[PDB]
Amino acid sequence: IVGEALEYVNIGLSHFLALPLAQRISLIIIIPFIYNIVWQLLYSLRKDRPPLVFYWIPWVGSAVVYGMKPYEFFEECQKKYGDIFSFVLLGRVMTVYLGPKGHEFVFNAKLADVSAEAAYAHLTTPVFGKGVIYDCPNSRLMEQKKFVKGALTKEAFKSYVPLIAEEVYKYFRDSKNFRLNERTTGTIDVMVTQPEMTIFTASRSLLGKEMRAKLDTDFAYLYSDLDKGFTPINFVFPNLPLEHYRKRDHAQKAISGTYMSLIKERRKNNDIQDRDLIDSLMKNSTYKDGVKMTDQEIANLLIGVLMGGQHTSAAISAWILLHLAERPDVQQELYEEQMRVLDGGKKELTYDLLQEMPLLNQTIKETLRMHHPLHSLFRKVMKDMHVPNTSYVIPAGYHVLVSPGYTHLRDEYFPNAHQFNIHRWNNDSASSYSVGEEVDYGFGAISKGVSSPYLPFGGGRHRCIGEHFAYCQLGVLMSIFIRTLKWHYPEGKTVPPPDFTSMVTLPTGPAKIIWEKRNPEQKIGGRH
Ligand code: HEM
Repeated sequence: IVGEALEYVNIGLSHFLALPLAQRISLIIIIPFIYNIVWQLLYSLRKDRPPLVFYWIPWVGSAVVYGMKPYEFFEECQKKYGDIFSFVLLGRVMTVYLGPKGHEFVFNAKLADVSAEAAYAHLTTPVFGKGVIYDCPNSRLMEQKKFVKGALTKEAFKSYVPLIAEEVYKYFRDSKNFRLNERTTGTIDVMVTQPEMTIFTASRSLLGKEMRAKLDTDFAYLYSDLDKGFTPINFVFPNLPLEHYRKRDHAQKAISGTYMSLIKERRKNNDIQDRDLIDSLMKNSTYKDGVKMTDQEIANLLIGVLMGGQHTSAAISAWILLHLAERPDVQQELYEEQMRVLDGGKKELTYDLLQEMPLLNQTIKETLRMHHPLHSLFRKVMKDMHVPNTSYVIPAGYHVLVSPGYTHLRDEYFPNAHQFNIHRWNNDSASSYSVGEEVDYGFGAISKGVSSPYLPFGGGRHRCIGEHFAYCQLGVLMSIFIRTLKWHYPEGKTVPPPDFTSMVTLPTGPAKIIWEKRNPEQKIGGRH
């Protein structure tokens, strides 16, 4: 008789359902908890899986320690498990592959194996709009990047430089944070000034004068509203009926409506030049199967592009100011380079002269090493992946995480990695360089290997295309800061630690510096 056991199964299930409610809820908690611990122990027996970081709370996983201190998390995990390990994160299993072989595994993964859009779309599509970036197939994305790269040529940068410079000078002249014609010293929060300087400079050069003019009005607040939908909370809860979710949606419609108004206006008057990225996309937005981008998709793409440059660049110029505030030796060395390359300030800044300022560009390069703004990049695994030279298979449904910014801070590859030293890039001041062979995924030839330990712009098919614009924007900005101001910390303040909980690895605020005019009597012209 084992039927008698089957009877007591049914009886036991019957008594379960009749349990007092305090015992039921108590069982609703402890049973997943116990089963979770039981499941991790069994999982650790598989030799075709990377080790899984142990965790107590089901579903939540290591979310708290990963979210607050991801590089300390990766360091402890690397010590216990080596370079490949998994961890549970708010319902998803993330497989991390640290170091240059990790860069190869994730950035050069076959298009069939992994998907960036399946990882990112739920966050970006409500902010940018439909049909662009991650709300479309990869081949569309490749061509959208090709279209945008067409306003990111050397000739475009040659004309952007005086525009960016003018925006910087107007901001020194007009912003409450400076007012250089009335004040010779002052205190600023770089997390206030740098997001504003970034949007002004990128709008004026990428979007044009009209969109720049609209930033002088209350329209400028729509970018802040749009910004607030770009939070890690939208990573797990992409649609909650709360108020900031609808200010995001409203801002996306109002901003893209403004871009579309300008677009349809320029087509109506045949006023399509080579001024800005709007002109460029109006003349160059037809895919290779004949389909043209709609005016809505062009506007959504312009949002994406500005947004992709907004927080990365603002973060980096904040960190450059913060590192230089305790390094008056570096400020003095950069000042001397400015005086030699620009003939005591007599020469006007041009894109070509920016290329003759190695120490300035090394400063950007070194800030991008220490403060990579995206600590983790993600893909969702679409087919089972064997990791080379191991027995591991990463099953479809997992995510892979790569973190070049973690490698940037490893002493093995950058001696004394937590020291800020622009001279470690002596003789190698280029934003990056294909160290050999190349490959074209649709938006131009880029490095084929991605094993460099230094990868601030990623690699492979999802590689950044804003790198030269970022260097051009940061280079003009810092050139002018250095020629105009010295700055330092208030007594007892130093370089703040990064805040890893936001989209980018921002300084913990308020990160304040004190500035003073190098030439207290110098006046910025124009009208205000
Ligand atoms: C300091 C400045 C910047 C840094 C450090 C940076 C970093 C990155 C990284 C690491 C990626 C790859 C993401 C991944 O592989 O998952 C990326 C992609 C991208 N970024 Fe940048 N970026 C910067 C500035 C910009 C600017 C100024 C723009 C636009 C003008 C831009 C637009 C893009 C675009 C279009 C992509 C392609 C995304 C894809 O193909 O999936 N970025 N960026």
